Amino acid sequence: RMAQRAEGLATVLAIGTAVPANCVYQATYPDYYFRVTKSEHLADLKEKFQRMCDKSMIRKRHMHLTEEILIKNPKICAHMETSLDARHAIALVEVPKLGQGAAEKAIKEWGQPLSKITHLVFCTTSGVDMPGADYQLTKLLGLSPTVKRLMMYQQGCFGGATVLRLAKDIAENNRGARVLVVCSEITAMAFRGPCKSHLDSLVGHALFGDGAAAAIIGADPDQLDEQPVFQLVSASQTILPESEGAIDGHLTEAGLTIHLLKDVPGLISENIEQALEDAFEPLGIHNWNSIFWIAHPGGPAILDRVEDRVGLDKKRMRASREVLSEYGNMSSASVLFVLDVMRKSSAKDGLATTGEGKDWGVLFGFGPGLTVETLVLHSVPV
Amino acid sequence: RMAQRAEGLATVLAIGTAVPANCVYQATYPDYYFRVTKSEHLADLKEKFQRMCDKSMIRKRHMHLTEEILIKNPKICAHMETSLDARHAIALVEVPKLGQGAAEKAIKEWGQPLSKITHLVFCTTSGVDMPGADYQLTKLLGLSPTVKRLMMYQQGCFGGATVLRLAKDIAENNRGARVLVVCSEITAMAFRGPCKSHLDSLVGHALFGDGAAAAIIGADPDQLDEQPVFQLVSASQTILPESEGAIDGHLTEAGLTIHLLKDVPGLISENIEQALEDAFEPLGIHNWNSIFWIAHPGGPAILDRVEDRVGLDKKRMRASREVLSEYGNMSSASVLFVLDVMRKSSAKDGLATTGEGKDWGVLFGFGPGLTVETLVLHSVPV
Ligand SMILES: CC(C)(COP(=O)(O)OP(=O)(O)OC[C@H]1O[C@@H](n2cnc3c(N)ncnc32)[C@H](O)[C@@H]1OP(=O)(O)O)[C@@H](O)C(=O)NCCC(=O)NCCS
Ligand SMILES: CC(C)(COP(=O)(O)OP(=O)(O)OC[C@H]1O[C@@H](n2cnc3c(N)ncnc32)[C@H](O)[C@@H]1OP(=O)(O)O)[C@@H](O)C(=O)NCCC(=O)NCCS
Repeated sequence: RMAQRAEGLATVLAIGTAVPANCVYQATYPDYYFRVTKSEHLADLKEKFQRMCDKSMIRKRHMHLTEEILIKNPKICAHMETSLDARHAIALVEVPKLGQGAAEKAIKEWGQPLSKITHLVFCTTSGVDMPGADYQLTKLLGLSPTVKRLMMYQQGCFGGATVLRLAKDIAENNRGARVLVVCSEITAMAFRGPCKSHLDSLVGHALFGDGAAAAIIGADPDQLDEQPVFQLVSASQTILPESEGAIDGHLTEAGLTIHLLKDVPGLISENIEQALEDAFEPLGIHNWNSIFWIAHPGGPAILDRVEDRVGLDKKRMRASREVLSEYGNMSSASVLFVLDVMRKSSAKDGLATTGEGKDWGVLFGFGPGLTVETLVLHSVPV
Repeated sequence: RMAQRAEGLATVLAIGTAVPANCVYQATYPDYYFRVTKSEHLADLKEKFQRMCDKSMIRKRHMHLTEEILIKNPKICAHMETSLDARHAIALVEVPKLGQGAAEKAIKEWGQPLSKITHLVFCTTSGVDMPGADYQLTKLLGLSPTVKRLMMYQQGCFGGATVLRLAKDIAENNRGARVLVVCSEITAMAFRGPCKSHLDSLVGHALFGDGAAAAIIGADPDQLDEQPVFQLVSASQTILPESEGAIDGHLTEAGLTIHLLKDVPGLISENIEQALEDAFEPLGIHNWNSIFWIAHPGGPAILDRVEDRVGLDKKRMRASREVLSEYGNMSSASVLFVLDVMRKSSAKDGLATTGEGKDWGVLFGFGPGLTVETLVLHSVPV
């Protein structure tokens, strides 16, 4: 036991990202969406969708699904037709392939041989299968057949926080472990035409985009060959009081359906200070403008309400809002994109640490429960 | 970091099991199965299914699905009709409820307050949903809202080994952590009528049953208040060479379909010696009759081929064969039932350890990949 284990904290050693090449601009999206679903006669519904997209603070999203694919799969354009098998035909191939794109970029930054990856954690909310995306990615990358795998399916938007919590315990308990974490999302599972009876589906179609992110996590980094980016200090999870049914998602004959209450930004903002105190009181930290912020960009209302309740300067949410602007809500992958934006912009602006010059940081994932996952991070010098 | 972590090995502190009350005897099952699926005109197929049931070495299985439920859900009785929503309506309720039955039993054996459970790992192969079964069980048991959860969906028959590997790293890396692990399986997702085009489906219908198992895992057991049952020494995982496509499962519009090659018992038995050497050579153990055996009872051919290739005395597989006889193949739950049978029959026969009087043991999970998971165990004195 005593020398089977690592000594130091789990550390992010590399981050990489990938998105589908196909880019949909938000400014023209209501026209596109109502045209390809043959729903232009639903004029009041289209005006509601236009207001949602104008308020989204999204400039563009990357989507694997193209009009050519929608023309070949018309049942996906209906609101609620039997379509799971046609959706799985796309997502069970594209989720591992997008993850491979991200993982290759992480592994290139890390610079170590594939044989040094001991563990793989793969997270998605886009389809399920056996063997899973973890097995498919093992095959695509040429990982060791002895790689220890964790397949995290149907996770939702806190999944990016969950894979870091998992990688922390693996990296710290196993000397020499190097964990590859990959989050990969393809919205072909959930895309459907609009309907007056499901206005919360319309909100999902204004926000959700595709993407994959990957990191290499290890404890006891090699002084010469590896370069720390962030340390993972602590990980917590809670179910919010009075939140039953706020965010539900069902995998059905008609694909993935989303059930989203208007109460979500309120429920999160009412409970976020208690999550901060629980994570930071043991470290003697109380000033929420003195830490860097990695907030899951679930939508602009969640970030606005948290900023207002906690009293943040507009700088604190900048990295989260840049990801929302350039990619939308990529479910489990989003927080790894925010970490990557933050460390790259910190170096580019000549700041002293990977966390915008701050030492301590917080990462928040939000999803069904309503669940809030809270990680404490430490930056490293630039 | 050095304050945050436990000292000793992750230990099983309690094990509990539960099955649906409804019991189907194997002797009469071909008549039942062909009658409730209205398939009596398929004479040749029924004779083939009779031979599979006679060779199964299964005396009975527990099944939530009853004839009354099958009468109300006729599309579940067809071979391949649209039926996922009807199957999910059963399994998304019954999986957490059967898990609750097992978890209550484990918690009673342990005797500590519910507030001492810090982590929950829930594994199933029977349906997916958001929030998941882990959330539903937290609600059913009244676990703390701060319980850190891992939801392991669409795992398959190595999932029982996987939750123990996860619990080992959590329990060892987190001082005071107590992990509730729960595996719960309901075959309503996969049950379907017979077809001459899918003989591997027929094999699934001869073998798979319903069941849930739970354990409490912790490191540094309290001298006065806790009593270890097994120690978790090491956990490995490998993909077998030349095994592509041996075991596939798809979640489709028609529910969960299984694709099973006749090659499976050969592939496992040809690679098991190497898995034993990898796990035990570092402990200086070479004699496979000197260790206790927890083998996933995937079917009688796997146990027979492993026993013959490795040269085991018939005593070694007794606990695995007893679980196969009394419950059939309960996917991810099966190995925890075997651990429970082994420790109970060891005490009843007055043996010196919970592992049939042996010090060291091996647990094997088998599933899609083809994946073999290998855990080294240590017994405790009786
Ligand atoms: C969608 C969003 C960008 C709109 O911005 P906003 O400042 O609230 O703008 P408004 O309040 O004017 O809302 C625009 C329209 O969206 C509708 N809307 C917003 N949230 C909705 C929901 N959950 N269900 C149904 N309609 C919703 C409003 O009713 C309004 O319809 P109307 O103009 O016909 O009355 C914003 O509400 C948001 O970020 N919410 C998402 C939070 C969330 O749940 N994200 C997590 C995803 S898991
Ligand atoms: C099915 C089983 C219980 C009985 O088979 P057995 O002891 O080999 O006896 P037999 O060879 O007479 O098998 C009976 C029939 O099963 C058929 N069968 C066995 N495995 C099969 C498979 N994977 N696909 C199709 N048919 C299969 C045989 O072809 C035979 O058909 P027949 O009687 O018309 O010739 C045994 O093969 C077994 O335990 N197999 C392991 C199944 C497995 O992979 N388990 C893990 C599932 S994850």
